[PDB]
This record gives sequence, C-alpha cells and structure tokens, in this order.
Amino acid sequence: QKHLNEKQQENQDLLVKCISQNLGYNGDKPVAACVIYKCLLHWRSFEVERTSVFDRIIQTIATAIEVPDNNEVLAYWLSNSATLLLLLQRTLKATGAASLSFLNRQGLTKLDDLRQVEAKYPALLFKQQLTAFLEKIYGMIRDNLKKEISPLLGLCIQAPRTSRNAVAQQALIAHWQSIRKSLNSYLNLMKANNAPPFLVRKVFTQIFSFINVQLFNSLLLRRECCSFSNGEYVKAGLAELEQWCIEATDEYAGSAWDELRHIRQAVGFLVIHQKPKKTLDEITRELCPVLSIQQLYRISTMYWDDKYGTHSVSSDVIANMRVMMTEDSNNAVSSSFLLDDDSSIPFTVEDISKSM
Repeated sequence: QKHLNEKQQENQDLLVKCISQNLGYNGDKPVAACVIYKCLLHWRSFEVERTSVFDRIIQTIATAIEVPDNNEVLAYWLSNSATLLLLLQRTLKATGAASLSFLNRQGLTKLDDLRQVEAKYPALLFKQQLTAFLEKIYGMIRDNLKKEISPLLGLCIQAPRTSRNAVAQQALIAHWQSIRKSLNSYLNLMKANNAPPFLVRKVFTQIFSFINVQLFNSLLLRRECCSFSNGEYVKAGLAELEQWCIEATDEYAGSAWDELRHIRQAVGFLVIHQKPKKTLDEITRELCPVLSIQQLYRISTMYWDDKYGTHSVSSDVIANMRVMMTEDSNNAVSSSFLLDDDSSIPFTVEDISKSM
C-alpha cells in the first residue's frame, strides 16, 4: 500500500526543518551538507526514479538566501553547497544520456569512505541544480561586496573634485581604509563559515579586477584624475590594498594584487620624474608593459600638474604613439582602451573537488 508516500513526506519534512536551522560546523566541515548527504545515502534517494527530496533541499536553500542582508546565510550556504557538491561529484555515477535518529550512531561530519552509486535522473538534475545555486550564491557574495565598495571608490575618484590642507587629503586617504575594512569583513565572514580557501581566492581576485577597472578607467575618462597629485593619492591607496593582500595571505588573496597591474603601472607613470627625458621604449616595456598604446596616449595627452608643474612625455614620443594607433587602425585591430571586470564564474565543480 502507499503508506510509503506519507513516511517519505514525513522524512523530507524532518530534513527541511533540520537544514532550516543553523547546524553550524564540526571540526572545519559544514554539518547540513553532511546531514543531507547521509539521509540521501540512508534512504538510497540517489537510486530512486522519482522523489521530492532534492526539490525540497533546493527550495530550502533558495528561500534562505533570497532575504534582505543575506551575507551570513550566503556564506553559510556557499560552504555547505561546496562540500555537498564535492561529495556528489565523488559519488554519483552518470546514467542514461550522459554516457531521523539513525544519525546518532556516529559523528555527523565523520562519513563512511565514499562509495560510487549509479545515480537516477532526479539525483543527476539535483547535482546540476545545486551547481547552479553554488554559482548564484558565489555571484551574490561577490556582487554584494562590489555594491559595498562601489561608493567608496566613487569617493576615491572624486578626490580631485573634493580638493576644490594635509587634514582634507588624509580624510580622503580614509576611504582606502574603509575599503580595506569591507574586504576584511567578507574575508572573516567566509573564514567563520570555513569557506574553501580556493573559492575565497576567486571572489577577491574578481573583486580586485573590479577595483583595477574603476580606478584605471577614471584615469582615461576624467581629466582631473590624470594628474601628478592624483597619482600620489592613488599610490597611497594601492599601499593599503597591498597590505590587505599580505595580511590575508596568498591562501585567501590569491593573485588579487596582480589584478591591479594596470592601475599600478598607470599610477607608476603619473608619479615618474622627468617624463620629457623618457623614450617611448622605456615607457612601454620598463614602466607600463601591460598598458596599450591607445591607453598611454590618452594618459600622456590628458596629463596636467598644478602642484609641481611637471610636463608630460616629449612631443616626439606622442608623435610615435599617434602613428602606432593609425597602424593598428589600418589593420582593423581592436586595441584595449577602457577595462572590463571579471563577472564570469571562474570555477567548475571538478576544480573545487580537485583542491581540498
């Protein structure tokens, strides 16, 4: 008789209520992912041809993250989704086209050495749906951080206009420190939720990409930002962000510092002494090897200085830049001018599993 459909709904209703609560962590392992996995392994839910269990897990995570100020619940479900997908990745064998007081017997995060099960269609859809939610959650954490440091960069770029004394300049240096605090908040929130360092390395690398774009684009498009004094101010800012990368360490920072290679080199140009004495070859290969000719030309021709009264690169250097741009223009070769950030998903479930 169909008294199994009532016991199965009761069991699913139970799991939903457990994973709706904060189950926190045991050792450095997310508990909800381990509780979910074991129930599905116990019930053999990976081997059933039809079931609601997977849908209800997805609905629970979906209902949890889609609330206002979702940073804590997002960091939580990032760490859990990553661990659950890692287990699913090493468990579910592909089939078809692609070719609650039983948990008291042992520790929740201590799991019997993973054994492969030939997953049925509900289970293969779940891995795909859970993958999509990891990417969505990752995206929301990153984009939430972008939205928080966007207004601070907004004030960093307005520093020339804000300076219509040393106190006023130091008040604008504080904005770089405000960004460093926001970076550390999200770092500590993901460390508290034992987010796999690999995934955290991606977030900050993609965020420093965003910073590099916002600052470098303002040099190209804002005359007032293309000055010696603004070169000094930004160089001060880069020292704050470099310090954050050292404190965070390469384990959590990744190559976030190397994502600023454009703005670093551009600022390196703006502050260099005796620009008129420099050759085009020095500028393009010793100072700004990552910058395009079209970028250098804009910076070189828009450069001004009402502080030290220093001049730009020589007219002979600006002449050699203009010919190179018509050379490239004649070949219909699209050259880099404005930068764009990395808003892509920079990982696959295999990459996540390959590490840790």
